Amino acid sequence: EFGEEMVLTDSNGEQPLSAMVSMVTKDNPGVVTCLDEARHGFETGDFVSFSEVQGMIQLNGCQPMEIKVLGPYTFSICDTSNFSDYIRGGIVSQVKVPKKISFKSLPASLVE
Repeated sequence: EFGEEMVLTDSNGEQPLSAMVSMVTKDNPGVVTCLDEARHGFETGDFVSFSEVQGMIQLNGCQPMEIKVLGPYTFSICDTSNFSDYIRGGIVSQVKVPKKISFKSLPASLVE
């Protein structure tokens, strides 16, 4: 809230990777399924945030959380029961919490 506007563009070139949410399962650990195109780019132990989630609005209104990828399109999170009931929609995006200018083990290096 407003912080989105009042926040540093610290995300340098890196924009959050966003994915289409297929379904979210009200369970703990919570498990959700993403669209085949929903190439999330999320990493196990990575942090993500949600948007446009229906029913499970808690995610929309929740800070980013740690996630664990069960499969390529299936990931698991804290407790969906601590969110709400999933209706439809839902956009999920990874948020690698802001870092000080530093060298972190980058994701599989790009080949060109």
